[PDB]
Amino acid sequence: VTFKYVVKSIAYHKGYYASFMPKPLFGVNGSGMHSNQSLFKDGKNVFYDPDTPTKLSQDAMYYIGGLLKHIREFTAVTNPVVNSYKRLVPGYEAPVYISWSAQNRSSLIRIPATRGNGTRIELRCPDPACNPYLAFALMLRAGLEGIKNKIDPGEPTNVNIFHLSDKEREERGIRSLPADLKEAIDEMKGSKFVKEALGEHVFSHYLCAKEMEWDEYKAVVHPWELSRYLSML
Amino acid sequence: KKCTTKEDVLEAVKERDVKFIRTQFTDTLGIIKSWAIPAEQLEEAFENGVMFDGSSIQGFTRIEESDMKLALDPSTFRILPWRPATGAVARILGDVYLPDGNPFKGDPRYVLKTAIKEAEKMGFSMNVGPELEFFLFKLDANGNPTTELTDQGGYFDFAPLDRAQDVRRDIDYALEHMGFQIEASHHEVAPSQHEIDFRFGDVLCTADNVVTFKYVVKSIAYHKGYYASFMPKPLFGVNGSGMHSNQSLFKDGKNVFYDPDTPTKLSQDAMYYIGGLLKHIREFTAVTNPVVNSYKRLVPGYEAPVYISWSAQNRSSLIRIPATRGNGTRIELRCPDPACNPYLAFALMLRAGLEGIKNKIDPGEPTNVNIFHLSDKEREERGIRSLPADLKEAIDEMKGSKFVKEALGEHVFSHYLCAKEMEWDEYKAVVHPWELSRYLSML
Amino acid sequence: KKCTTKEDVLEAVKERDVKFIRTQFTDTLGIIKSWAIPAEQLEEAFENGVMFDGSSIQGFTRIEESDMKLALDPSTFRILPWRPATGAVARILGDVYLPDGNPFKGDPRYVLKTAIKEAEKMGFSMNVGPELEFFLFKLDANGNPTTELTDQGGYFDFAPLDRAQDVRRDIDYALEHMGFQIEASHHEVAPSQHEIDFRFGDVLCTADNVVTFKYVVKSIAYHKGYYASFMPKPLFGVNGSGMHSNQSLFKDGKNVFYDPDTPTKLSQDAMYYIGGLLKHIREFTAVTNPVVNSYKRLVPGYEAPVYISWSAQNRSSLIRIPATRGNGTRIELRCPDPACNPYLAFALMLRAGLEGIKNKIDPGEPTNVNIFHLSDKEREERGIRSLPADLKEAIDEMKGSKFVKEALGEHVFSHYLCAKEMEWDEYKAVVHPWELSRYLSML
Ligand SMILES: [Mg+2]
Ligand SMILES: [Mg+2]
Repeated sequence: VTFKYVVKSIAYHKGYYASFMPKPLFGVNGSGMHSNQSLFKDGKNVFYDPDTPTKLSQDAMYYIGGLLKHIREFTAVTNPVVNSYKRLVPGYEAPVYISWSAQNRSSLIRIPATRGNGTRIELRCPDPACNPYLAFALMLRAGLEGIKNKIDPGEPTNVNIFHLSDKEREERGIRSLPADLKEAIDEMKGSKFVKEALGEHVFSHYLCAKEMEWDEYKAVVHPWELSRYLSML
Repeated sequence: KKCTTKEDVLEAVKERDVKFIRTQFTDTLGIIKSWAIPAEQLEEAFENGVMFDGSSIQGFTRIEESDMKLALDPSTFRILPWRPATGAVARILGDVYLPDGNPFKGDPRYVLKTAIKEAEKMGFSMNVGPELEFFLFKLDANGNPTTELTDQGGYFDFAPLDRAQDVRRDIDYALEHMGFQIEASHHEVAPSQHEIDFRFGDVLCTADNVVTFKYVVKSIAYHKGYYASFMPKPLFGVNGSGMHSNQSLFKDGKNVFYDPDTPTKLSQDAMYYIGGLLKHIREFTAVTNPVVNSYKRLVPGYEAPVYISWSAQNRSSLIRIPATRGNGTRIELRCPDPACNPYLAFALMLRAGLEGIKNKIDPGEPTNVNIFHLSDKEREERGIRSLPADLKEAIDEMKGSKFVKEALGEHVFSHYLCAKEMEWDEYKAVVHPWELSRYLSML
Repeated sequence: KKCTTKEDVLEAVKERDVKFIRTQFTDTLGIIKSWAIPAEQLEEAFENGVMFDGSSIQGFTRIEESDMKLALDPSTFRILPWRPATGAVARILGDVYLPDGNPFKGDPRYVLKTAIKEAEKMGFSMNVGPELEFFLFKLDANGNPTTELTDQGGYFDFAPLDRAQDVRRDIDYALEHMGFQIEASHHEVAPSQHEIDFRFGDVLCTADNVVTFKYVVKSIAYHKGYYASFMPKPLFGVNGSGMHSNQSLFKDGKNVFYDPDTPTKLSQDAMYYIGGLLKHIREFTAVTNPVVNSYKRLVPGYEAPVYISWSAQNRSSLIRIPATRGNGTRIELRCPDPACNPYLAFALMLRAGLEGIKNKIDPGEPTNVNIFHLSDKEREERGIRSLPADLKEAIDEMKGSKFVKEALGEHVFSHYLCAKEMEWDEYKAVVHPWELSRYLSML
């Protein structure tokens, strides 16, 4: 939170402007906020396991399993503005499919090759417009639920998902993130886990604010429509 | 002084109050890549190295992120020649290692190191002194680069004399302040074109200096209001910018090329070395001339060579032997341009020359006449080959070259071709304004 | 009506009050050449012919004046479709003769006539109906041609509907007034692109009509405030303009391609005719695509074919056989563009086709799949060749083809190559603005 307004203030006094929009320009990569995370018990990392072929503990598998199960529900928190879903489109570094991998980078959850005390898990969905307090809290709560319930994360996806076909994705059972803000709200609105974690007061207030914001956006006539339709029709 | 140990590097940072350390490395295509490190992190970085996204090395054709570790080299530490009010700034180089500990074979620096090691097997070491040429244009009101000239001077002219003169002097002083030990600097044939010459040194050290030289000059021009460009041919009708490479092989501390007993004062090895270069120069021309614009410079009518020949007095030859003898004996190759990757270019030059020495390749009779003034029948009669006309032709030659793939390694070979192939395909489908001015009214 | 004799031509001139007569002929490179003659001189011209500078036929590579005599052909008389206040205007064609009386072999029209005689020796005659495509741009304030679109319509769209609609209708009416017998006219895929289909008629008459068609349309557009362009690719990212050619061979008044007893309703001769075209198409590609801009259109991803194949249902194939059968059986070649010379293009197409029939060349299996979707290994496995990538490559192919030299004659062959060679050399040394946008800042 401090970093955001410190950078913005410096740019003004030097004559420039720093922006945190998830996608300010079309045709170029967007701005994201990946979140490396690790869990420590008794002063030691719990993800690292020297006795496993992947050097990852059983808890780390469950932690990833919990994240994958619930990531669809609280996607609105990690991507809170309408512009956030212009970044989540196929063809860039942004992930739009729910998968985890070790060597692939297009996966939603990436495990860096670093091991030992530096073992970490990277989630690539959030963008800087998100609220760090809410995003991290849900990210922690989702992982713990997976550990508590021993959710199996399934097989990793080492292939390029974007190159696969829809039948292949259907055969492999690969889900996708919500396409737009309205779809995300519908998912997050029936999720009892999100409501329990965020509390009743924050849950209701967050939904109403986003709901009003989407309704205003859905009724605007963008200049792109005029260029394509004014002369044709 | 010269810093050799990490303790010396740390002492210098504390002494001169360096706040930021910038790594330095180049991708496959020759672009300079770097990132910043706070001064406090330096001590830990020396002990364990830095983890970074190494997919940037593979160019702009990267698909998947891959992690590998960079280990800093204290012997390459140096301080950039500008003093911000905050504090001093310094740069450093290093080696790239995969997580399993094996060195990454896709690093252009590693390619040159293997070539040096190959020469060491035969007991040779090479010294390179390159001649870099660049332009100095004006900036628009928005600070974007333009092609506005700064003076209409000529060859070796005492130009410029306006405030741009101070800008040129600042570049020379800054390079000297870094310890490059420049030999000479002068105006070039084209307007607003300048040339800077380097002293001989170890090829690895020279290659690093060339990379550092490029962004040092560019940074100075911006802060003075000008722009320095390294395009092989930014303007039509004037000479282009090239990077000639004077080179020599040293064995047992003495020059191999020099031979007092021969009439030309050149050793038998030098003849073989030239023969090896002539045989293979056509194959790796794409490396020395990587961009499309490089072949707008390789056209007849200027100092740029377009025919494969060597001479002692003629200048139009691709390979020229300067009249200097003794320890100064050298061989100058005039094909490369500043847009080339110095690591890849020098490595291929060394490997190609060594192969000629091993195989006793005869360079043939030198051409002491003007090849351009000759006719096609004469060139066919004399068997004078020509360099590839366009980037696509160069790629086709390079692609089937077994020797090039062996020298550069499989990973670099495949990645380099794909990046160039995509670049050419984009260019070939454009409708340039020259066509409109010629065909719109006619047809 | 139809004018046959010089007496009929003179009677028509007096009756309709034609004040000026314009000769019409084309040079080697396809430019339209003409000069004016007063109506009174017409009677003398028919008696003895007109002396004129014959060095204009050799293109812009002319060096020395040379005199040849043009003998007017009364059967080609026609009246231009505009009515100046002073009086009517008419055009006429004729043959070129050397002073000693021998016909001039450098005339593109004479090249086609020789090809017809060669076909007539086998008893065949050809009918050709081409499909010409062109753009319609706006003029600037100074009347110079530009490239602003007049509408954003699509394929077969009912566009334009503004005042440009009347201009489009005027072109159709003027051509009909000439007696062109237009088949159909419609909008094309690219914005402001239109296509006109000619009536399926005799090859010699068609070639003259195509030449007449070009300047008739251009003149109309100017007087209405617009500009008509025939560039093979005036805009990037949209379809180019091509001139597909449908041809058929007739013997004894019957089509020879149609065979009711075959599964494909195609005769054995038609298979050989296609086989001859496929074998030699690479050699004379420069004739069908004579300008540099032509090869910007020949890129994958559009309607233009870039692979040598023939098919019955596919469209990307170079040679397409329409589903029509019987007397209307025809073969469509999709490589040519409107910038080509109709006389040279048709003559080579005839000579190549006959050579296949004479030698019984097998056309091979048709390609019914999308070639662009296949891989390079598949194309290599299937043995699918590709058209020349750029004008320089086409010249190299066409410069060694002995068949092209034999068909076009020594004089036309040498002159055509030199003119194209000089044009390419000028283009290859230009620094296009696209290079500056990509390389000025990066390097
Ligand atoms: Mg020089
Ligand atoms: Mg069409």
